[PDB]
Amino acid sequence: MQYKLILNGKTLKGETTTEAVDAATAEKVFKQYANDNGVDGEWTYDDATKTFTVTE
Repeated sequence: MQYKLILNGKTLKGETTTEAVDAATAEKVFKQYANDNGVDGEWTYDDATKTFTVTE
């Protein structure tokens, strides 16, 4: 499934996508990516457009 990520951090914003099977896998991928980008905040999920938003 095509999963989207919205980085809404005070010092890092943007949007990216990944081909992930399950929501858990998608969140794991984005979790590693975001955390490696230094963005660890609140994680919101929208099931309409398959989008995770990280609020920092």
